[PDB]
Amino acid sequence: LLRCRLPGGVITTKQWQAIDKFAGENTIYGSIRLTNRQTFQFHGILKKNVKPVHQMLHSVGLDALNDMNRNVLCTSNPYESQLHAEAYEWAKKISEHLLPRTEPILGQTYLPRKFKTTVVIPPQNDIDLHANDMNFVAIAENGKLVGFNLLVGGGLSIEHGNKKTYARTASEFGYLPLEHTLAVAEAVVTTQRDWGNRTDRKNAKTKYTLERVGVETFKAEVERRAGIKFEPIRPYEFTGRGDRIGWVKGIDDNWHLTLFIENGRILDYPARPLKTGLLEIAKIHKGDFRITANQNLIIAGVPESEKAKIEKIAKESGLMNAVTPQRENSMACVSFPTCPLAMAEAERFLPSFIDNIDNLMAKHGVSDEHIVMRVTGCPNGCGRAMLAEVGLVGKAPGRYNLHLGGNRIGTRIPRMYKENITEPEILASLDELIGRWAKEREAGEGFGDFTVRAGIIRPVLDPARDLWD
Ligand code: SRM
Ligand code: SF4
Ligand code: NA
Repeated sequence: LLRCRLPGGVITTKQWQAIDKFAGENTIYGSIRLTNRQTFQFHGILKKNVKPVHQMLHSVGLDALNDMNRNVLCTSNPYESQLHAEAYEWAKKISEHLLPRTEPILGQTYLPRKFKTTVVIPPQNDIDLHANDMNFVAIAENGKLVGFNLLVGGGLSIEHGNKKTYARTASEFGYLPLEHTLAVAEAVVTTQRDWGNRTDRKNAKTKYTLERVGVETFKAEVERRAGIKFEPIRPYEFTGRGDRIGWVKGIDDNWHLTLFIENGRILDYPARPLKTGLLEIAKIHKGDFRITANQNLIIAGVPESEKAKIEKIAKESGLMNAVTPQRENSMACVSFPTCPLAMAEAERFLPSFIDNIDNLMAKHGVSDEHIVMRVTGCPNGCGRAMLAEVGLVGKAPGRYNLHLGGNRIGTRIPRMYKENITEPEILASLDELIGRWAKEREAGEGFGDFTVRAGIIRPVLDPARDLWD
């Protein structure tokens, strides 16, 4: 397995052509796997190719640079298209500022655990901020960014039956002018580095450090170290976490074509040459591609005149095959056969599972609707099921824990509803549950909120204390 450092998921067509080639020739699987952290992975690199892979990444200006700072995410397709550039420039700066000097920031012993950061452009939460340690929520005025609201402490990983572990959402620290960004970023990393419990790795994460010392205590140290005082949180709202599948207008005569790629797995399948179609678009595309946090790919900045050009290839290659709004809002992790920590299938199970969910949605007359549904192959939480309305957490081969209760924007953790059950048992529950939502839901009420309001599942109000029954 090889993964790239790709801030904000922006990758050029030239770099793309380089990855399509290597993946095709130098890997067992021969596929490109877009991750939900806006980057790519190769699966099955032969040890002889471990050298040419780094060279290949480098020749195109890429790198794979662990208990370090992971890919810094950034909202991929904002409604106010102009805001992307400075947000993306900031995600890129934070990423570079947090890189190891090989360690004034990381420390010699580095970090207790992996540190995850994001730049969010409301009203979109496609990057799923509550799954991350440090979050920069962009505040704009007159089309220019002016500062960031800082949310710290997100994390989703749990351990089966271990009430000492839990998923936690990020806490609000305050508003910081744009100039204090790197200082604040640096301060959060260092206090976590110092305060973070290093002995027990399962308790090293920031979400744990925050619960032990307290948000306000953590906050004061961040202000002390940063040389600033946080200002009050400035109003921000989210409306969803999905991608804008299809064409959307960008700035000027620019357009963006977000392609839905199931499981982010790019490979040529019989009659659906996804991998070649993307190579073909890469060769004629004026611009970049953007890897979304929903494992999809955006063909960004297509001049209005080139729309038909690109659409012809995407269409012919099966890259624009129509899916239901449900499939578009469902996610799973890689899991088998490559993940060594896998307990239950995820990526290889999602497709057929969703076929089943689509039938249920149809059967209840809600086929134009969607439920944020995610399947994670083990509790480490890579598929982000702990921020979904319906989350399936793998417990053993063919058995998952069923969580319900999250919401569409992902600001609530789903409590466990049923435990260690199989697919036919999972579907029987959802058949009934969807049946009720379809008939009892209020105007525009999501499935998650319904289960909570209808007394179907108690909400998780304070993860550290009431996540576990
Ligand atoms: C590809 C991806 C899932 C996907 O289908 O997209 C992935 C895949 C794996 N993750 Fe992850 N993680 C991915 C996002 C995350 C997320 C979600 C997120 O960040 O948005 C989480 C949950 C949030 C969180 O971090 O709390 C996540 C929590 C973990 C953990 C639990 C860590 C912890 O703090 O307890 C592990 C295992 C570990 O680190 O000990 C892990 C471990 C793994 C490894 C690398 C397995 C391993 O340790 O050997 C998996 C690779 C399997 C494979 O063959 O691909 N992965 N993983 C994501 C790649 C991210 C990236 O490109 O940087
Ligand atoms: S959630 Fe578990 S099975 Fe799935 S990719 Fe992460 S470590 Fe592997
Ligand atoms: Na996808």
